[PDB]
Amino acid sequence: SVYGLQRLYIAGAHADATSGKTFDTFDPATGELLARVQQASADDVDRAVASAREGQREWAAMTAMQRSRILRRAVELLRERNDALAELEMRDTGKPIAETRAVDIVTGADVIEYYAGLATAIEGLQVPLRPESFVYTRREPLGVCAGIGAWNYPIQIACWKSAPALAAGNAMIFKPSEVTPLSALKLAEIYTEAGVPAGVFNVVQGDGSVGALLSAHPGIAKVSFTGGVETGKKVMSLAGASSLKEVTMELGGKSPLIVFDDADLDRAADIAVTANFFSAGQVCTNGTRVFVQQAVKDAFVERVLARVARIRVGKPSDSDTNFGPLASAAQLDKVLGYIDSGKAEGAKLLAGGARLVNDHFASGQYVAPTVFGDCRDDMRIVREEIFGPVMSILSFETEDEAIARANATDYGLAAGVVTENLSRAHRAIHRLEAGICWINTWGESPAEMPVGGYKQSGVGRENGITTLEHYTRIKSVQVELGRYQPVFG
Amino acid sequence: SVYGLQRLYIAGAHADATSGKTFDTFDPATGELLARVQQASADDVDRAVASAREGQREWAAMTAMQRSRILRRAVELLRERNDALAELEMRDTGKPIAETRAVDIVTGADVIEYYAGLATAIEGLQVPLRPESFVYTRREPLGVCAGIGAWNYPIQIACWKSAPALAAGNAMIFKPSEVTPLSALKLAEIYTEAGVPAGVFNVVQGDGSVGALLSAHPGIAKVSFTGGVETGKKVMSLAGASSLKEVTMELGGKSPLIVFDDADLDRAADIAVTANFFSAGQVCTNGTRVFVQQAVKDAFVERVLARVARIRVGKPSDSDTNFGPLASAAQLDKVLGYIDSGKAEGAKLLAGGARLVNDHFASGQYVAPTVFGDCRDDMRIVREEIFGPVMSILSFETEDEAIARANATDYGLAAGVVTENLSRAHRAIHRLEAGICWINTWGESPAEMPVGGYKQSGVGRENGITTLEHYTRIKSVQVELGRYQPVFG
Amino acid sequence: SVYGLQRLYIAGAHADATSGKTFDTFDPATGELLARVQQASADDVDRAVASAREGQREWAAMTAMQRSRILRRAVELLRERNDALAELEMRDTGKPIAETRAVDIVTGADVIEYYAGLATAIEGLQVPLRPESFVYTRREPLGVCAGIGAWNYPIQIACWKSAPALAAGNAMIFKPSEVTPLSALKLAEIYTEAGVPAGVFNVVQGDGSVGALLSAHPGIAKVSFTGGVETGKKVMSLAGASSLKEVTMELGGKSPLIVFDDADLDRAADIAVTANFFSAGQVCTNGTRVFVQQAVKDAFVERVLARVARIRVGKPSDSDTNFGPLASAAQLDKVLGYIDSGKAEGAKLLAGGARLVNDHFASGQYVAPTVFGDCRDDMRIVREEIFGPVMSILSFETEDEAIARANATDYGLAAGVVTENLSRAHRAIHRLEAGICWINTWGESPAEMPVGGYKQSGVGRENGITTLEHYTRIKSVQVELGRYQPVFG
Amino acid sequence: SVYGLQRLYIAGAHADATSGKTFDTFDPATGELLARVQQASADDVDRAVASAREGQREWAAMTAMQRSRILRRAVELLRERNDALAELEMRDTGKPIAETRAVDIVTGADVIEYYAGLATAIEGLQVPLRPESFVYTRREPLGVCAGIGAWNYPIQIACWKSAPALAAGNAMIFKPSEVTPLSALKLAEIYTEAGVPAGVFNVVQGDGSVGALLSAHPGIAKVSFTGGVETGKKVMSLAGASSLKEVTMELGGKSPLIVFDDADLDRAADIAVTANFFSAGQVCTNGTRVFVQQAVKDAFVERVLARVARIRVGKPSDSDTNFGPLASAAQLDKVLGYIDSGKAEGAKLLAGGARLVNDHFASGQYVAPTVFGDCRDDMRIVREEIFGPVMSILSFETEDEAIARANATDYGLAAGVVTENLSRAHRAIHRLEAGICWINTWGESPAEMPVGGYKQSGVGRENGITTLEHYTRIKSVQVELGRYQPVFG
Ligand code: NA
Ligand code: NA
Ligand code: NA
Ligand code: NA
Repeated sequence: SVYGLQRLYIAGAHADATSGKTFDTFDPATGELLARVQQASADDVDRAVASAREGQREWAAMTAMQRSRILRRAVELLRERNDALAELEMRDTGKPIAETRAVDIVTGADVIEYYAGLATAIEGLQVPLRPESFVYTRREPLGVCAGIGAWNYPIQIACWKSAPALAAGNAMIFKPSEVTPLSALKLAEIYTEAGVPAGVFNVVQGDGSVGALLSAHPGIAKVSFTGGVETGKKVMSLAGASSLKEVTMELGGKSPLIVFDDADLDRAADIAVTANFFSAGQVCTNGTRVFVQQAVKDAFVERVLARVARIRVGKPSDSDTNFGPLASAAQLDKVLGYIDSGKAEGAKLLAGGARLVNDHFASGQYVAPTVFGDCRDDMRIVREEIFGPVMSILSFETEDEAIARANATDYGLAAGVVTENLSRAHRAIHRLEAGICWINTWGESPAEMPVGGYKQSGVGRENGITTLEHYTRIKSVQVELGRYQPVFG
Repeated sequence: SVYGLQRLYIAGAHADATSGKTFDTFDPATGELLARVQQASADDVDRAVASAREGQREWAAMTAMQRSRILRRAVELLRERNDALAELEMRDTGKPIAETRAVDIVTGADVIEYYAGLATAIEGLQVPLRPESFVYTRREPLGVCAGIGAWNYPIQIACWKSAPALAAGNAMIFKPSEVTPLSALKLAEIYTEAGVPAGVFNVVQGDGSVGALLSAHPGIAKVSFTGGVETGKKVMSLAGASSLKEVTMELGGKSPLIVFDDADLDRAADIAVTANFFSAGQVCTNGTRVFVQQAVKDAFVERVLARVARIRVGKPSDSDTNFGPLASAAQLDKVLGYIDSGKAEGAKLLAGGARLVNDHFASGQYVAPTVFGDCRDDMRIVREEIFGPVMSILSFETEDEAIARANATDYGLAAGVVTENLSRAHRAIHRLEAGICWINTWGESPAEMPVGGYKQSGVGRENGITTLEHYTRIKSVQVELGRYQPVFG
Repeated sequence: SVYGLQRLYIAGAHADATSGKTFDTFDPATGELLARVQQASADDVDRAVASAREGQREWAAMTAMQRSRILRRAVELLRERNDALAELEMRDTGKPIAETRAVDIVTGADVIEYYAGLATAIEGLQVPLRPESFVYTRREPLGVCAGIGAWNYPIQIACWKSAPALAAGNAMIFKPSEVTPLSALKLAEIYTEAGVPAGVFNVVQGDGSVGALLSAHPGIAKVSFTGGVETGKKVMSLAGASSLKEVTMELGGKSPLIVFDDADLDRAADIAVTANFFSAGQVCTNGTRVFVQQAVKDAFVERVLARVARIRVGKPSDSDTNFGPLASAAQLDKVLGYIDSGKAEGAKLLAGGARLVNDHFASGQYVAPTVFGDCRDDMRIVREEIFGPVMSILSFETEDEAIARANATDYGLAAGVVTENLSRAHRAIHRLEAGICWINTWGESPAEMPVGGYKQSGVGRENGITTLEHYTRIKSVQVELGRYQPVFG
Repeated sequence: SVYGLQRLYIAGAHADATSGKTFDTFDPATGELLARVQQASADDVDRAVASAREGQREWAAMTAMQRSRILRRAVELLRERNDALAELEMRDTGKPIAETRAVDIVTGADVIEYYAGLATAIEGLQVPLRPESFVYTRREPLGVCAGIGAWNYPIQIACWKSAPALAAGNAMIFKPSEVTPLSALKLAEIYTEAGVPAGVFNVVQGDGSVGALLSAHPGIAKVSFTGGVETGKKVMSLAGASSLKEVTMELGGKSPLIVFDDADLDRAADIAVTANFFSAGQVCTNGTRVFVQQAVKDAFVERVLARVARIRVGKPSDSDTNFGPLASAAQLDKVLGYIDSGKAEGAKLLAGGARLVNDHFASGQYVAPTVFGDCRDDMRIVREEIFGPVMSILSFETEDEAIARANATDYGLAAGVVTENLSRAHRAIHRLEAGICWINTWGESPAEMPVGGYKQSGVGRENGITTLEHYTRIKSVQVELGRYQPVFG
């Protein structure tokens, strides 16, 4: 294989699993075997929890500034190793090197950097009740937290979940997607090199059954999961039924992008293209229902198709590429099935729509950037998250209509509008039922900005100050300075 | 029956159920039939949700100060009707009238009053990213929330769950315990009289199957449950598996009270007695493992037994009573079984230990205030929440020992210490794994103080500013004022 | 006189001064003597401070909710007495009854109501340093605060200064403007009737020399002053030189209103008219430099002049009036001098410009709503706050030009823009150097919104949560639980 | 001289003054001339302001994380250069090298480090008013701030004032004490080397007349001063009278240390010694009134005198020294005058009391660690800040007495108690009128802990999150999305 035998990371070192099982990860651009990975057993998860409990104690006994400095050093190492990590991530995911070099590690490190600086600002409250009694709260570490990653942003998700957990004094056991197991181990090495105590970031490997081992474990105080809605429901159910864990869920969406008749149409078309085809369409927040007001529909669609024809589909290892293969053959089968469904249900195929099989593309999982026009709300491609490069374009007449149809979904992750008008921009966004809202842009996710889903697109949030607060638990302390007045007298 | 036929409260009025089923509520002091209550059907819950969705829209369209004033009026009505509500609550629960007159409605109204004044202070954030772009958040209502009450504090729990929900602009569908269905309807009437729109506080009735209808309903954004750990696990699992609802769980405990050798022993004994026998021992936060340092053990136990002998066991309708019956025969059977278990496992019976059956007591569910000495950590009465008036007293030698044994539990609701020493008071409390901690007192739960469980004693919190914040969901809005830089160029 | 002999309010009652001096207040619409008012002596201010210190102790010893309820009752009394107070305020100020009935008491009570509900939410922090030591803060009352009011909003300013002071547990000694001494006494009566302890709101009377007695007094912890810039500088200097008091200053302005070429011009003209002639032009935040982009200048000026001709100038006691006299003859002389200055320096007189002297107007201090066109940045009427009904209209070519000229002032109180464009609205406001900024509106001052000046227009803020916080002082408490390590060993 | 000709630091380089004036700084241990320093003229201050305005614009245009990284680099350079800076600071101040090596730069860098990490967490608010209108605030830089340092902690004060100013996007012009002008220039060099733009930290030099130039300058938005009460009053008066600047004042104190009869007396004596003789008694927060309860008075005084006799008085360049000379001959004359006053007014001289003149001590400004017993509240040494190594010990009988006498002062900087009792520790501290309160310790000033004075000991605060917030000014923005309803219709 390219990268050899891979295993677990427990107690500050790589470690053999005890399952007797392995799984393979491939390069989806070529079919090359990247690595054979040992799968964690139930005993291994138990050992990862004992290791995390030990490391968490040492980590939490440090001052907040000592934790800050160690996380700041981890940032330095991620910045130094950006290009090496970006190549590994490109191989494992199939995403273009132009993306992994500029986004995945950069923004992963950005969030660790943000929380490293905030580690000193976790404060409880104090409030008097009367001269003789007052309350103060402590914001204590939860303890051992579990993170379960997705394959579309492997190391970035590892960074985003581990950063607030560690900055708040927790340990984290992280399980990457079995589709993309490699880069999370490099993050574990970097945390150790930066000075993170043994066990504070452990990595276990395997499929959803290993995820279930984490979600069910009685020694884990909180589980944070990123993935599909239906898997997230099983994770949350098990996390609650097993031991009443706290939970964060970052799930899929069918996010609406509303292009109004007073939108900058060049800006709108750029936005729609970014919102549908970045990372080969494999982004939870993608604006995959593109609502366009009738009077600008033709002019907008023309601009969209012109930009789509300029997408550079190619080998993800080529820095000129800005669109590569999907992450797996299962992904490809699903996306092509949706394209078949769209065609059969009468949507108009305006661009793409087929697997690329010429020359080197045959050895990979390549689906062309695809655009459907004249879509209807009752179509499968409009109702369901595809998680691939398929834009559905829908005409509308009025603002109330667009808002009603945008909201008529059980998803609620993101939403966005394009309009030059002050009143319309804010009033439309205020009525959209989504946790992540963009005006005249799309896709940026600053470390300061809490992100998460309404409805079935998630529970809780990531990033922002609030997420650091939610990696602590509140202890309320009432101090009685006066005489205790007997109740039974 | 005493109080007649009772039913549902939907859309601003009492309303018939459509199940064809009823259930009875009794006075546990006398066995008198209090009421026959119609049980909500699945259709009724659907109707309660449609009604709540309609009312929530009108409620949220008001200004925060308009909501504040209406909730302040509800407070006035609760204060005026304190004694009538207290009698009803005494009849339904069996708790002494001296408690329901002074605590249940008073502190229920206290929390509504607190949140009414804070309804105007729910603020998002704003943060710039660069001159051309900034983020602001909205804290929007969740929508329709569900509350599921327990029978030990029926109207107080209805107040504590509905107050932050309504103050944040939500509607709530509330289901009281089938053991104590009556007082929640009076709160619904008061909210309507105060000006709360139809559907903003609906009441449905029935057993845990009606609770499951709420927990599973796709139109409900959040479920808040108070009850036993094992039921809470089923609620949270269903709330997550059905539609990824937000959840709050306030569950049971086995909370430790640590009496140190430098405790004020009079104060410690008063505290231990309050912490074990208020509300006939039916309080989730009760300090039911009483750890006492060896050098003061004998002097402390003597003081405890002297106070226990002065408890006034009697009819709860008599204002001289400060200890009445348990809430049900099922409660009595369970508690007596635990007393049997304690005796068989070798704990020493120091007080009580038997059902009272003389004179009027035979018609009720009365168990004497019970104290066990010389207890061991491996005993059932020490390991498991009894939810009845049974104190377990445990000797210890050292501070580290007491803290280790106090923490060696899967419960984590409350904890407390009694000591005159500054350093010891805070350092011991900081090491105890509980969300609710008391120093030289017990049991007070100010509206300012967030309360909830560590470990399997809960998820999330009630009361405090934080709980108002957690009845909103965060919408992040990024405003791009500059040119959108194309990603696909 | 109309309202008779008036005096001081100290220790919960009206009280004679000991200066041997009085001053008269008149109705500026008629010249009628309203009242003869006893002026406080230095001994009286000393007595007001001793009285406030005593009342503050009782007030602060109450719970926050007890203070909340008493302030909520004060709100009820202000709402009930709205019309009686509005007539008194109209007589004393000359402002139209249509304003005092709808604005002055309503919004004064609004801010007391807001802070009454927030009185329970004043919280310190807690932060650990290490296992053996932690910090908590207390937010303690400042003690005795001084408020010095202006004559344009007498009772509203009394409400806005006293509300956060009292809600935070302080006492306040308030001195109204000698021009408008009457309504502050009614507020003192209402606070007493609502349950505020004696001395918690005292009223002293007189000119700026009595204000200086307050600013210099060593027993006063904070002074809050609203008035002109040059007086504010003397107040702040004396407040600091005497005893290092905390200070709030709400001073005058020359606030710019920028009407862009893509403004709704009807909206812009309505805004400009409100921003210049409400309260007969006597508002610190008025938009008295009206910048209009050249391409819409003529159309905008036409709309402005049409609205100005529809202003109903009349007796302020007539509810049909929406523009009455200025507050004093000194005001009139000053404003007419500015009109003379504008004419002499070459500004074009487009409306008004003269004293009204026909019929009843001769007995009052009436100056017509005045508009100058073709103004220049170097004109006196453009550079200096007039505090009267004089709009200066200035043409501009570019957005950078308007922003540069709007900012080229030592004032910095308010600013505003009118534009339909999303990007322009926010980017222009972000560059304007003012504390109070309005987009597509003007003049609303919600209780939630902190208001105050940049540059020489003020220090500190009023309203918003932040102002409640700034009526407390921070006490930091470090608790050492471990052994103190000797420094000298 | 030892360190040569020194001058100003403006626009990223050392720069000649234009006053034609210099002043000398000496080593107070030897009388050696350390440097001849050019004094800034009025033109130089004007130039420093123009330079700061230019640098502030570039600094504020960076992202918060870009500012964070540059300040983090400044921290690295301060840590690397700790020993070189410590020697310079020892030479200039006379404080022991054991102090400057371990405290001055360490804790100065600590606060820069703290604020560097928090630079990303400065957030405004957002609050809706109604569906059609909402408010958001911006926390904008003040602009150009002035810092005026004291000679007892020259570089630490430069760090503590410049850190929150720069982290919030301001520039600062700093003037060190003319007694200790050297180390502030090294900080300016370090900021430049770390990447701080030219003009963002400028240094001007001279006596109080140069301080007055800063306090009066119309281009400076805020002045922060640390020094004596009487100078602080003049600074605040001029800062307000000139242009209504915001102000922070950290002034002197006469802080009480209360040793109760249940204090750990070893701990109390260590604390009292630290609280009186660190930095040769030249600390604003020193506990210079030591109240001791009568029953432990003799035992406590014995312990104090035993520790005082073990103080190592010596050359500050010797690392074995922990007590050196005072900072100047003016300091020495003043302190000796107070010792004379204490003796004449009848206080009992228990230790020290004289200038050391043997051997090398004759060439320095050495006063022995001095202790007075049997002091009275009416003595000059008890009433007035000495700012030298003179402890006044006062007996008391009751807790109320100690608290009353501790509070009977116009100072209010710090206070502290020593007691093993939980109730007494908190209840006594809650009643003491001081901003900085210590329980069973003294002198630690964590970056998290806001510090400042009550009464005439200061205005505003330093350190803590609150101080970062107070280096911004609030801009409130109301966005009207609906139709503007005409007021004049
Ligand atoms: Na792979
Ligand atoms: Na019942
Ligand atoms: Na008047
Ligand atoms: Na010197």
